[PDB]
Amino acid sequence: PQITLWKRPLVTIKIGGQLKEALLDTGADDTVLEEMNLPGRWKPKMIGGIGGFIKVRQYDQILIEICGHKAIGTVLVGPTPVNIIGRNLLTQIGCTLNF
Amino acid sequence: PQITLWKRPLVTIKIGGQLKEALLDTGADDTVLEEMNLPGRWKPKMIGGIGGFIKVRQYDQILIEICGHKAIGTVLVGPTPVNIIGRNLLTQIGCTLNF
Ligand SMILES: CC[C@H](C)CN(C[C@@H](O)[C@H](Cc1ccccc1)NC(=O)O[C@H]1CO[C@H]2OCC[C@H]21)S(=O)(=O)c1ccc([C@@H](C)O)cc1
Repeated sequence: PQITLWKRPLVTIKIGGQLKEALLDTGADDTVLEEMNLPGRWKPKMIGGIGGFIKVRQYDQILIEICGHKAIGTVLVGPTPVNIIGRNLLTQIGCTLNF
Repeated sequence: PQITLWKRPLVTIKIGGQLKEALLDTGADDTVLEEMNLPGRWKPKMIGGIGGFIKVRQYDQILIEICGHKAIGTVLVGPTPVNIIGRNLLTQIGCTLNF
């Protein structure tokens, strides 16, 4: 698929048995999702952007399906205002920028 | 060009006659550069990111060349963690996501 950028590049993802809308975000190294109560062990982390840092929980080897494309990797969970698919998973679905 | 995402999508930009490095950021509506001197008038603005809101200087109709492609548009200047090129200019250079 080709996604133009006139509007936010939001897509449906599937994670932890839930469907959600998330940004395909080339500016994010890693993936950050809204607060959700996933099972398993996690590690605390702090991640920073415009405005400062938020506290998140780092979960490893999480399965996530992005527009029907399967991926597995680290997902950070916390009080982000938007679900953010970062490069750690975008590479796994073969996503490129083109101009 | 086609840019893969196993590394940060950093490119050279020219703005105000000066070269800088910036991140192509599909998760950003707007283009935000770290503190710099730019000619012309500006307006105070607020913008929100993952960690809260910051005060920026809004420069409108600014010439900026991104990886050899010209844009003219709004550039916000303020305490962003890194220089980001957002959708307002990515659309101008014809950038799409593809997978
Ligand atoms: C430092 C480089 C970037 C700033 C990094 N960010 C990605 C970036 O796309 C964010 C996404 C975003 C965030 C909040 C609300 C909308 C969109 N957009 C953003 O701040 O855009 C500004 C400018 O335009 C406006 O529209 C949207 C907001 C305004 S991040 O989220 O802070 C981030 C930090 C660390 C990690 C670790 C896990 O890797 C992962 C992500």
